[PDB]
Amino acid sequence: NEVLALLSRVEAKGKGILQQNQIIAEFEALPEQTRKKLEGGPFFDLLKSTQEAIVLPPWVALAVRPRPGVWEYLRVNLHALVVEELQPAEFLHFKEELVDGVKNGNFTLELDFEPFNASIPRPTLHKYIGNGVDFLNRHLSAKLFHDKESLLPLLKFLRLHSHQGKNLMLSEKIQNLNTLQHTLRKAEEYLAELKSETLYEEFEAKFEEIGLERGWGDNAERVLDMIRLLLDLLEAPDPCTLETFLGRVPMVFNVVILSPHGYFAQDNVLGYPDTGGQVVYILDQVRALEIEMLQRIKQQGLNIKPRILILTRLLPDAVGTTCGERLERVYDSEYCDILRVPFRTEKGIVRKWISRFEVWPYLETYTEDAAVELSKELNGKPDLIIGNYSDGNLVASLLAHKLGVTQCTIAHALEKTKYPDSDIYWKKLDDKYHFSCQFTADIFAMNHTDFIITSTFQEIAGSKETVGQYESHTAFTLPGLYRVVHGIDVFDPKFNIVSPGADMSIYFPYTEEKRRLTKFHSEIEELLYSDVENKEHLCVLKDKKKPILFTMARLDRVKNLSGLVEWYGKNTRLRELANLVVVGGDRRKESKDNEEKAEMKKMYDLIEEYKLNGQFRWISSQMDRVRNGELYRYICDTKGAFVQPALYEAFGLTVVEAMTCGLPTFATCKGGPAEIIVHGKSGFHIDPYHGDQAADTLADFFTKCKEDPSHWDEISKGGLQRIEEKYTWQIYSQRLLTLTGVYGFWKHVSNLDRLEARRYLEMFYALKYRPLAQAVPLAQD
Amino acid sequence: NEVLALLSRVEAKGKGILQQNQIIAEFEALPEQTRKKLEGGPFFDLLKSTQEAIVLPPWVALAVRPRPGVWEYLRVNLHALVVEELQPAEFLHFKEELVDGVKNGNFTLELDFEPFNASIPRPTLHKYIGNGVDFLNRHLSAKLFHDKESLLPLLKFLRLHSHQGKNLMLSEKIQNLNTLQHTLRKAEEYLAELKSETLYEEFEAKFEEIGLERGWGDNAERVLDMIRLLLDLLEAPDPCTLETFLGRVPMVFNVVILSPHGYFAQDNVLGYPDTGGQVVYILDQVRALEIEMLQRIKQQGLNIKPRILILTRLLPDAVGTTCGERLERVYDSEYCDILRVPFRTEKGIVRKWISRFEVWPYLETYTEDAAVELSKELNGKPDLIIGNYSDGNLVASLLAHKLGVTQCTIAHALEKTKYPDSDIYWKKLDDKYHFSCQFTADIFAMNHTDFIITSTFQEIAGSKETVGQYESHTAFTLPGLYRVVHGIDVFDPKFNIVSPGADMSIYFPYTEEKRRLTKFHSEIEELLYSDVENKEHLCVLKDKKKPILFTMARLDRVKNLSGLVEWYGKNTRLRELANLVVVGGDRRKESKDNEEKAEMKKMYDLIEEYKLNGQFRWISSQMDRVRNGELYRYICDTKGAFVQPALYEAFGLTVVEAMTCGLPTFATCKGGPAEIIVHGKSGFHIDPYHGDQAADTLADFFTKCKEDPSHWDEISKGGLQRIEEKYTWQIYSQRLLTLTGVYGFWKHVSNLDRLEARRYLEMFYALKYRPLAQAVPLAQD
Ligand SMILES: O=c1ccn([C@@H]2O[C@H](COP(=O)(O)OP(=O)(O)O)[C@@H](O)[C@H]2O)c(=O)[nH]1
Ligand SMILES: O=c1ccn([C@@H]2O[C@H](COP(=O)(O)OP(=O)(O)O)[C@@H](O)[C@H]2O)c(=O)[nH]1
Ligand SMILES: OC[C@H]1O[C@](O)(CO)[C@@H](O)[C@@H]1O
Ligand SMILES: OC[C@H]1O[C@](O)(CO)[C@@H](O)[C@@H]1O
Ligand SMILES: [K+]
Ligand SMILES: [K+]
Repeated sequence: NEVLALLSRVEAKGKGILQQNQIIAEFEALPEQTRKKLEGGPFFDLLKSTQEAIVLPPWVALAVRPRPGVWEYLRVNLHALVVEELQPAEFLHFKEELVDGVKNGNFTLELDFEPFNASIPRPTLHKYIGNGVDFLNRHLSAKLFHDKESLLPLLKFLRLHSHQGKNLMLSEKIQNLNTLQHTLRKAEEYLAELKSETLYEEFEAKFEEIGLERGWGDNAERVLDMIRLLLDLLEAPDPCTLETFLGRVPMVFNVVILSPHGYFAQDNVLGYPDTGGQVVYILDQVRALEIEMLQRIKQQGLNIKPRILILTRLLPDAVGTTCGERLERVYDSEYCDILRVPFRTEKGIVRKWISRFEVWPYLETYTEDAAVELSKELNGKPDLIIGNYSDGNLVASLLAHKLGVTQCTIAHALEKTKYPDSDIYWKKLDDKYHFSCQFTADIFAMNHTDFIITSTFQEIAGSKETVGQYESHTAFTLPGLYRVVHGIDVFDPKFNIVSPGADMSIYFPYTEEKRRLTKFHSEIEELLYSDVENKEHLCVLKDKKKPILFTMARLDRVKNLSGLVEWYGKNTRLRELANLVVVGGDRRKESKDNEEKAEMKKMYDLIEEYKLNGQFRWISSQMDRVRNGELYRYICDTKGAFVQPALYEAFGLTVVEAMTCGLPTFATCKGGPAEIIVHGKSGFHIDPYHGDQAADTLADFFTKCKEDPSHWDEISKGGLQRIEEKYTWQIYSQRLLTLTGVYGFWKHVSNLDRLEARRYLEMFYALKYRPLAQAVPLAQD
Repeated sequence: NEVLALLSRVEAKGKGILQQNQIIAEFEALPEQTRKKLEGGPFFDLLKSTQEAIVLPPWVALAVRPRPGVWEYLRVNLHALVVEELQPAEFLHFKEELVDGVKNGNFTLELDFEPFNASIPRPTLHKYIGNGVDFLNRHLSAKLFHDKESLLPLLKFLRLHSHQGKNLMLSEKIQNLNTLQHTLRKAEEYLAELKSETLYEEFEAKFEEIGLERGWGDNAERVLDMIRLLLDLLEAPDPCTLETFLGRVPMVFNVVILSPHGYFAQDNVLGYPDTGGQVVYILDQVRALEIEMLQRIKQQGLNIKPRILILTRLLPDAVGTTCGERLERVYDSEYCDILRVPFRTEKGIVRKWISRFEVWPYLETYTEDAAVELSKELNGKPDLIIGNYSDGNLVASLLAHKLGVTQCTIAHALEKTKYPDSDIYWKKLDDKYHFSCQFTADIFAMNHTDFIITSTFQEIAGSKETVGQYESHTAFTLPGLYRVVHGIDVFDPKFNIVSPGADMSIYFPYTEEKRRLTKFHSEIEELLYSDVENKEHLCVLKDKKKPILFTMARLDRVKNLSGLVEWYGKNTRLRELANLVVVGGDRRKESKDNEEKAEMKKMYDLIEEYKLNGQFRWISSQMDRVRNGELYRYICDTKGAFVQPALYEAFGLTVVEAMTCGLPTFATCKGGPAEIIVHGKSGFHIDPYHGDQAADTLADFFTKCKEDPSHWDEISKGGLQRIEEKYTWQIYSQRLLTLTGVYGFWKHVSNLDRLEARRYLEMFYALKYRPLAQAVPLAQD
């Protein structure tokens, strides 16, 4: 095909010196090409997998991705027959040259985390992505099988295990596998005799004699299965046994959760800058976590009272909010509190809200302050530390290091994918977004943590056609700063997919009448349909009978609300069928946020340009989740739909909330919602990059729904069952806890290999992050 | 006996907050202590081995050193019986409180190389320090024994191995151990029948066909020993065989040696600032090396022409010298050239000489520039790269990385031992000396290199009583910068002692009349005994018939010549017995160097203070080694002595020079000269810290020599033998080449494990050295 293949690069040439993405790629090349396309041979086809290609003079470089998590880079001659296979670094060189004009100084930093991971083998099966604990178990199960030097670690573990000055599992009486083996067998013979429901307290005395401390279970039956479980790990370890035992051992009692940025609170917040899905997730998480812990604790026959602290910034000048108080009990829980610590410098505490992009210079000092405070509140040290987002993961990493605690991170979003080419173009973005800091923190926490939780597969490995969020951090470069050769690997056994949900008593199907909160209908109707225009709501709905196209979200550039508004403004077919109600931004107060401010000015203009008055209602931030639920269900009444038009959406809780209430959802294909929604079944995908087709798809739906109302009900059911299956909080907590067990034990076995990695990070943090963070200007009060 | 320990303890407090070296440690407390000492026993015996004590009001910190390379740190209450065991970091914590007032920032950097060096096991025996290649051999020999995965590296090594386009050893025809085991078997059988003296050209045809390329030997006898060796490695590897095979394989053809600082030349230099032994060491070295390479290349049946390039700086404005010319042929060699590259910045070439303490900002660009130039001179890339000193090892590490070459380093001195407490006190020393740059380069190069060469065992592990030059780098801290927890380990298998010598054509026994160069006797006599005072010589020797107490060196603080002069001045008994002749500094010109200037003023005042005219002759730098040779022998004629009063001397070539000419020698006891000399047998040690005692020691020797002139001869003959035994250039080259063979191969077996350390080291150059090096103010023409 030397004729045909020439013809492609040919088209590529004129395109000039620039970034070739996939769409921006052959979508130009192939579809602008004649019947000569005829490419169903290898060249077009296998290289339909080109993720991006670097356009320069006689060479063009391109990154290819046959399968998720598998990359190969190539350099093909602009005019020539030659293709030479590039190394990751060589490829990244191109990107550097394209911006600065030259590559990075030869001796300028190159991060390679590859050699530091080598402890466990790396699974190559797509199946094991986001499944690592499964993999880790098979590795431990196999390494444990008849190996002395291997088993000791497990015995040392149970012997050292204690909480608040009480011994658990094995006592000091057991010095070796022989006594342990002998004692367990000795215990088993005894217990197999007793009535199943016999309380531990009965056989406690004897158990203390032979070296068994509390926590095996609350009764004979339970203690029995457990002793039988461990005896088995000593004898013939299998992965399922190993997990079950480790997950059962009472461990997690105290938990520390990190969420520094935003206005973190239970009221009067949601919709403010940086306040949103993260805050929601965390409050649901702790409540779900606390129920599971009280249980595991009670089943294991212990009386410890758990504690969960959520750490965040104390903001003294936020008014209307509880953000200025140090300690706050979380709704519907006994043991979960929000702990607030202030940011400070040499000159004293900093009062004013700071954007999440600007917090960096404060975090290290924050970390120390937090350690002191959370130490005051906890009886015992943290049994698990979970970081959230970047600041959260950064701080949680420093703390876990400092307190030697099992650490888990949860990204909630990765900015590198929200802001396209923000890595290569970072320099000009930097005075505003400080991405050099963020990406640094992101890499550091990502490799520092023990395990990683994600809400979907796509967060990790993306899909067959497109690349996942974490995966996009495998190899990248920030020209002038440093180059990341292997930053992360999609196959890492630390990745674990644990899907969240929507609080089921906030969000239920709109069709359950007795449950509908009808006291909210008066206000909901003023909200939507009233003729008043003010800071709460702008414009007016001229027609109250139409279905409502609805969206609710934080207002910023990536949420792309102004985009939706344009698509709708322009589409008369859609405008005639539905009213557009957009909730975003708080216009009650002058916005302090750059993007929100910008985004708001667009909304105003679009109102004027498309003469949107009468079909459009623009609603400020809706902060009560409880009424929020009813809002969703109310839209169902009108037979409307939810739309999520983000340019990228990391997960999309609102998409999960809508589906739970029975509201048919059209959500962006870029990011998490691609995995949540099964197209034509659980909802529909739209592409924010083709807005007019999104608008038309919506129109198609309402049109079909008009002629056949069963169509609406179909998707509503599809959505409801799709949540029932994938997204709920019941499985979450347990999975999370089991993980703490397996990854905690793993710490001790894998201990000494992570020493090298522990220094690389320590040094990366110190020599790279700190100086960058310090560079970021301080806020002035 | 807590009444006693508390005695010495409170004895120590009176000193206050500060450092105490063993000098002071047992000096002040203990025998300067009241006879209540009566110690012996425990707590004296072992803790007389205390190396340093950090004194903070409630506590004292103790670095304890039972055996070379073995360290224990202890905190003990200034008042109390309490003695706790500090881990190294904890002890480093102390020193930091002593200076900054607080310990280093919690998240401030700890350099730890230990976890990276875990690749090979650690020898614990005193006998392997500086013997590392011996240990590596037995390790490789075992790992190699019936290991397919182990043997393959060797086959690959031999297969890929080539030079200048020509294939060596194995050809591509041998892909596996069986084929090779088979080919070698045919080969031995064939050659076995042949006449030993048969040339390789005869069987060259036969060999090529079975896959055997050149380099096994010049004739059949040599080739047969060689093929047998390999057969034996594949069958039953032993260390001695391994060493012999690897040492013998032709490898080193192009050698590159880095020495950027100083005025490096063959004439009109020695004695200038920064120009000294390192220049002598190298010139002597390369000449020996070339001779050996020529030999080896021939024995293996090769026609390759070697090249040895000494990279150093090109100095356009040094007049009276050749420093301004790019390429210079080394005296009395066919293949060794000095290659000069200029320092430069954006503004163009930097003309002026820069002190070795200031070259840091220019080193990276130098590396880039050098790579190009040497690549223009060398035919084929460098086979071995040898760094010298700090700038030299720094640059040589960058090149080695860049071009993929076996690297060796030679320190020639380590500033941290020469400038005591410069690590802990660095910040105040930095504007002047920039030790925050140099200590960084040292740590880096020292861990980056493949193998390290030293001139003595003291350079590495010191003695029973005192710490070594490298060993002092194991644990230290630069408060406010970083903290090296494990920075080096004297048992590290990379250490190899290979002792240098004096050019035997330049320096020989003064008793060989035939050889004495008499045509210099006129100059020498004007130089010593002349009536004239000028830039060339100061004061006057009133009596030409006395013995001369001679010394020669660069003029700087540590060389401590102003002290020798003072000791001499105070001592009337010594002044009567001998004339003091000191060579140092060049007064022909205004002086650019700080210490040299400082040191000259001291010299002047001293001459006036002690009325040194008539006893003392202060001569300027003597830059022609050949006449220097005679001058030594002339001092022998007067029946005098050589004295080396350094506060610290890393090695001391002039000591070896003096001894070799048969001039009895008194050398400092702090440094290499401690090992070079056997007190009373090959010369005498003097303590630069007690000079009044040193002057008296000299007085004694000169007195004894009057009553019994044969005393002199005894030491002279003594020193001579000591040299013919321990220090000469014959074995040096042979050993260097063998180490290059083994470590070269060793790097392929160990390549994978070193990968982490590779990255950690890269990150350190990039985020620590680079920034520091840029902070150094540029030379401005
Ligand atoms: O004015 C608002 C804006 C957002 N939310 C809630 O904030 C979350 C938005 O999270 P999502 O994951 O959808 O987007 P994110 O904020 O995480 O980027 C959802 O629970 C919304 O219901 C809200 O209650 N009121
Ligand atoms: O005025 C001088 C001073 C020194 N040297 C030579 O320089 C070297 C000094 O080497 P050494 O190791 O003793 O001291 P270094 O300068 O290396 O620290 C010796 O060869 C000396 O003979 C010299 O030729 N003329
Ligand atoms: O990136 C999305 C943003 O919204 C949040 O979910 C906060 O509610 C955070 O993850 C981040 O500030
Ligand atoms: O500290 C020793 C100094 O003298 C030299 O030997 C002469 O080049 C170098 O090693 C260094 O400048
Ligand atoms: K226990
Ligand atoms: K070869």
